[PDB]
Amino acid sequence: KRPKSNQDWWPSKLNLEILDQNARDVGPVEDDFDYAEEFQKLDLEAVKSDLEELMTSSQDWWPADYGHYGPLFIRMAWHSAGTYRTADGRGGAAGGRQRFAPINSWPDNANLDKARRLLLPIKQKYGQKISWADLMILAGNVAIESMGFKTFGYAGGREDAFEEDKAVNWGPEDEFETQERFDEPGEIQEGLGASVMGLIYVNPEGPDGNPDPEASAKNIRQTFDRMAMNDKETAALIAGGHTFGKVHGADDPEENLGPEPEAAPIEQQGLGWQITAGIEGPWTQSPTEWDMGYINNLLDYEWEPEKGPGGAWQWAPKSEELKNSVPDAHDPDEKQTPMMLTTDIALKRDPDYREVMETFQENPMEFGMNFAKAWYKLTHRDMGPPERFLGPEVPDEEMIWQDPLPDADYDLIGDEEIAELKEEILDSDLSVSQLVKTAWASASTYRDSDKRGGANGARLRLEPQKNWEVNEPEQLETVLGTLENIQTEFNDSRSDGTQVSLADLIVLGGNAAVEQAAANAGYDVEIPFEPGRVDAGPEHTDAPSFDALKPKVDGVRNYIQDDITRPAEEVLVDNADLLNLTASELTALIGGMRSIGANYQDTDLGVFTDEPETLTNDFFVNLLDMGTEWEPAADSEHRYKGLDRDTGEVKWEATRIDLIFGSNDRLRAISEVYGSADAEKKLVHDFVDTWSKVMKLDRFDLE
Amino acid sequence: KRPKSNQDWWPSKLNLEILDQNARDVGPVEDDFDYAEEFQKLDLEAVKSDLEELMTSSQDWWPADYGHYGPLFIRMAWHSAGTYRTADGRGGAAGGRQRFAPINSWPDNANLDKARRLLLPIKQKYGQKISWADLMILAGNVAIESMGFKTFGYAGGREDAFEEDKAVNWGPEDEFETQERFDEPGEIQEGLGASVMGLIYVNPEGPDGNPDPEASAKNIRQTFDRMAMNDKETAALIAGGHTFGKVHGADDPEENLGPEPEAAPIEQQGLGWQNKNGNSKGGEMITAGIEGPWTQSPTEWDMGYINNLLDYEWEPEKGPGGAWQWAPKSEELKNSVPDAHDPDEKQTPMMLTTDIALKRDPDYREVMETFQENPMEFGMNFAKAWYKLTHRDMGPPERFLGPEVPDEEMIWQDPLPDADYDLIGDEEIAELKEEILDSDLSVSQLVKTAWASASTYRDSDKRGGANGARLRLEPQKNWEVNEPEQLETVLGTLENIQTEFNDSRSDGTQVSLADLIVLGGNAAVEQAAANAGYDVEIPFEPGRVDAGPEHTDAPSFDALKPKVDGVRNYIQDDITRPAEEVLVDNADLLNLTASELTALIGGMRSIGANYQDTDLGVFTDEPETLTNDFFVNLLDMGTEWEPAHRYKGLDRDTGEVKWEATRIDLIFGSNDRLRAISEVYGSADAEKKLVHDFVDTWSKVMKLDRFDLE
Ligand code: HEM
Ligand code: HEM
Ligand SMILES: O=C(NO)c1ccccc1O
Ligand SMILES: O=C(NO)c1ccccc1O
Repeated sequence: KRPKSNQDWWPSKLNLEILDQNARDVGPVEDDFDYAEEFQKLDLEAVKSDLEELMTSSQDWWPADYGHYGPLFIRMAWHSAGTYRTADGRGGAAGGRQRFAPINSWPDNANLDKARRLLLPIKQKYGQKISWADLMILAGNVAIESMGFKTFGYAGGREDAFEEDKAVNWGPEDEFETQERFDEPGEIQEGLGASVMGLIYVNPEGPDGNPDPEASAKNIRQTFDRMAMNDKETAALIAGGHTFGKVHGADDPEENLGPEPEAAPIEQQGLGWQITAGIEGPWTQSPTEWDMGYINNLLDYEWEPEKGPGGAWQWAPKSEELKNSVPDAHDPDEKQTPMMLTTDIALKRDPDYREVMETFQENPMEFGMNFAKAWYKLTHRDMGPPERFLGPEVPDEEMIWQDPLPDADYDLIGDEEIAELKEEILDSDLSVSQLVKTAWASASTYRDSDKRGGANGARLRLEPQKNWEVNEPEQLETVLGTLENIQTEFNDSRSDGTQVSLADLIVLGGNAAVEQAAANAGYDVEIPFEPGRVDAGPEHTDAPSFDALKPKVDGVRNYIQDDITRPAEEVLVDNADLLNLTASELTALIGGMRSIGANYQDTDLGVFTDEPETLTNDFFVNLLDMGTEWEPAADSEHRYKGLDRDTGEVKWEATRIDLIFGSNDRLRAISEVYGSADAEKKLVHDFVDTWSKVMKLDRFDLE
Repeated sequence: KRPKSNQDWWPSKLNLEILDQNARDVGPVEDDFDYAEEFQKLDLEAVKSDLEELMTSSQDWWPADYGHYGPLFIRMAWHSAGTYRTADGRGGAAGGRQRFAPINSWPDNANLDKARRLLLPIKQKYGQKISWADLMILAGNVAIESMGFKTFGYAGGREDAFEEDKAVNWGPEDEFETQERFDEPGEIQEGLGASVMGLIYVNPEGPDGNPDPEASAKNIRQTFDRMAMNDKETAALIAGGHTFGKVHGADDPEENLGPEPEAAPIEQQGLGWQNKNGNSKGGEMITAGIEGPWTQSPTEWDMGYINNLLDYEWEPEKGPGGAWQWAPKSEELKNSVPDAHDPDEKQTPMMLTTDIALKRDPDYREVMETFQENPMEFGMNFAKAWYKLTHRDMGPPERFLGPEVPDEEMIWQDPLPDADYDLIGDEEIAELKEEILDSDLSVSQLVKTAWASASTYRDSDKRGGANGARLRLEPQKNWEVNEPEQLETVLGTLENIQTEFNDSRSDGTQVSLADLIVLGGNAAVEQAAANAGYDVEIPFEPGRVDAGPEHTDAPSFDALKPKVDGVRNYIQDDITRPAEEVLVDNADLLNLTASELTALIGGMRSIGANYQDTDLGVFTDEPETLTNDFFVNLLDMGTEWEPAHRYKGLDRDTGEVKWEATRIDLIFGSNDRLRAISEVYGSADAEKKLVHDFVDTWSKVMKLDRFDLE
């Protein structure tokens, strides 16, 4: 018997369960587990040696193609990191969530359950010293290296998750291997980096199953772009990956494939699918060796469409010299002919991709360099700054996509200087509101999904953040200019090697403002402050890549972009999850911010108080007062007005962001707590703890 | 774009989320929040004073019928506690989950959103000193008391939840007011206290909407019984409750009813059912579909309902909407009742099929007759039933808080006698512990006995547990799963040890069989761990007493009889739900997280505490030793499993003979989340971790019913 909660009845229901995942770390590992220090005890070279042995250790329950598991593990690794989307930074190898449903049962992940199982003995051998996440990427690397290609490098540090990431919308499809997110090649549903559900990037047979290489290329380009890869990286990755292995399909899988892992019998112990997708054949003459075979086969010969016995589309070589030029995967006394997918032909038919592939063939070294770099990025893009990259194989070179941070070449401020700076900030002409908005704009770009954003680095002062509409550029410049004057003033007055960064000052200023707002309400609060943040420069900032962090809805500032799809409150919850907030923390934060008044354009939306810049629970008290009736504003699709029953007296204006806390059942229970006559101090303390939490999200230093 | 989980793709998936709920306590309230401690500060009478005032303080947005909210609050309280099922003890007002979906949106709870909103000002005034759950029940009490009827009392102590309970599978039907749980009135599905999902007990118009009083009575008796109420109680509650208020519905019972709370526009702020006849518009109020009061004085306590029911004849009728109701056949009642809003208008009393059932049914009739001839007996059984109804899931007397708690401890409360002696000290606990290990009892015996004792506890209605040692009493001493003959042997030895100890004290120190049972289990686990090379000191908290048959309602404890027990690998060969689904359900009653459950099962298998000493899931060569052998062997890819709820584990090579297990053991290597946990405990560096986790889980289960010291 399976219960039908309020998530299966009404679609327009907020999914607060995603925030509940932040209130607890499920799993048997101690809640204070420090994976980093455990990984440091790991003999990485010994793990690689075991993986090397495993590569050619064909098991009977699942014999290795060509006597080598390398290709299978590369696909495995690529699938693990392939779900990444720049829109929210979700997906990616980070937590090894591929091991859980629904991802572990997608059609495109067929038989990856076998690959992972082959690694079980190694995982058990090293235990907590190496995560599944790290181990899967490491297997990919060893496969590539064992087959003749030295990788760019490798870093451990990916902590294992013990449940699926519920906060991930994979698409509007109720079915797998089918799509309903695009009509024209190059216009898929915004955000998602895949053109088809259950699929990773695009349809292997071509757009909508049609063998149109040119149209496929447009989808490939758009989707890889949403996975943070450009033309050169994309071409290098596809060509590089398909230099190895083959496609599996001895007939039609739609009629020769078994129950996916999640639907398989208990006796199958987590394994399922016991022909993956009709298409059959290798790309090159030597599927287990790094060479120029893929590029040569594609460019040097003409290819044409062909429907296999399963009805699936693949491409065959017009030539006859390539006929039976490839040994069979399991039958020695047999041969096979190289094949190509519509997505491979796309790389030759598209003018831009063709130019890249021609240069690659012309300069084999350039192909290697691009594949190496792209493979390293693909598998480490969601690990955050260099500080999180661990182990002896971490490259000495830091890549710009890691959003690097410089070293603090000076002594850090102490308790005395911290109080001094705090005092001078509040004594300046900066208001509590300016300080809070600036600190929020600096810290709120952080996302726990791929660990990008955050106040460290003070990139708020650089492009593109300094000019984002939501940050109100003109007003932002005033606050940053003033804090920069304070920084100069402090640094020049130091008698020793002590200095303060602008990154720290912005956060210190926010803390001071919150402390001041609480003092105005009669509460004495001291927010813990941790110095050490540094200021990153433009040369170490990939401006365009930060566009992904630009918010469409910002609850704290009551900001809603003019053209959004889903309800404002849905985006708000999605955004709250990126900041690792629970439902109560999200509520305390919004409610308290409204009493302060930190709205974009300084509007009074949701500011249900007559004493601005005073941290109280007035937001809740007034929101819950039945003496007020709410109604949509005439000729306004964002604003709502609170009128006080039916007397008409217009008191208060608000958006859906504010009203959801009095409408959603669970949020209303939290609001009723904060809106009680004995909860003001409780709200103040919860608001401060949440503010402090957000300010320290990118401080992986202390862990 | 709603991110579907996995239930939409694989409906028969394990609902582990119910266990994740035990891993954390969502909500703003502090981690170490002690509601009991807060309620104790509350000025109860002051709250009752404000509620009494509220009863007649009509609010513009939802005026009180007859100028009194009393009836509405009684229904509200009735609905808060009416979802209780004895099968799992879930439901009931305990956590006030009525405020959350999907319950707050059941057609049955129409406009109860308005009732709760009316109490919001009072909730804000007293804050955490009184929970929504306690406040809703109190409002019901005050309503009854303010209308002329005195209650048996009231007790606080219901802590508020901040999310719905993902555990209660309210109904198999994927739609409201529809049922696939019964074809013939009286044979409703097993595990439900309602005849139709979305409903509390039965259909007001009769089974499947047919005005059949006889069949209706059969469903009423069955559903109420599943909610722990007998004929007398059932009739008292229905008659007592319908003595007040009226039904709402002068138009179509399915037309004016606006969107449910969960679907209402954001500006409505949680209030739904935009009915064209309930909020504000002087006149006819509507909720259900039938219209008209039961008595002529809807806001006064009297014999009106019973008198009006038995003294006159009633006939079925398709009112305004097709909804069945019963009207009098005499003109003596025509226009005899004042309108709910317009006193210048007259209204005629009506009856529901469920009301007539109390007349048409022979057993119920004898009750109603006795009631009419003995008002005192009617009001008395109503008071008792109302008290039990609203306090059924509160647990033992120790949890009943406040100045209005009846001095009388009810048998249904699973009473516990006080300790009339001094508690044993750290030195005696050591001597007794050693003496236990020096007897002829094995580790398996001591572990199985301690488990059978503490495993009856369920967090739902706070019933069961090791305290009281009811394992030695009926009916537990004879439950098949406890292996009576074998249990008796163990109880005999421990009792002798109890007799010798007590009769050797040079003061007033004594030990209970209950404490020795738990102490014996701790010693056995400690020994098993020692047999594995680990030194552990399981915390022990003396104080458990021995309850007698006088403190035990035997028939009621049968509800705690397990159909499946993972720890002992016991599976009743006649269950409908998969074994693993029941295992997770039971694990949730023990407040376990997925990891705690996994550690507990794995550890128990290494010790070998199976029912009938079978080798099911016992993947180890060193029985009575606490290791991670269960996981190491479970993850062995060299084994191929196949059906025998038994399965056979075969070695990949050749044919041969190997392991055997049940779905309970195999699910830990099949389900994705459980397998991930199993992989941790089955790793080379996790044996000690598993031992420590097992011990911590064992200790937790052993003290689940310890409220006596909170
Ligand atoms: C436009 C994007 C892509 C498409 C449509 C595509 C698709 C496909 C298909 C249909 C298969 C066969 C699955 C099977 O064995 O039955 C396969 C496999 C394979 N793929 Fe891709 N792929 C993409 C990109 C990539 C990239 C970026 C890499 C890694 C850098 C990679 C690496 C591999 C490897 C090594 C294999 C062969 C595995 C084996 O023999 O077992 N793929 N691909
Ligand atoms: C066989 C079980 C029962 C059935 C089918 C049923 C029936 C119904 C229906 C259809 C309504 C009208 C809802 C509306 O339009 O306002 C109502 C209300 C009412 N019920 Fe019951 N009921 C049962 C029992 C009980 C019990 C056990 C109690 C409490 C001791 C109770 C208490 C009340 C009160 C006080 C009202 C009137 C609410 C008012 O004026 O606002 N009920 N019931
Ligand atoms: O996209 C794939 N791999 O990258 C894929 C693999 C197997 C079957 C269908 C697919 O779409
Ligand atoms: O009990 C009820 N109201 O109090 C009730 C109301 C509607 C349908 C079924 C029911 O049991």
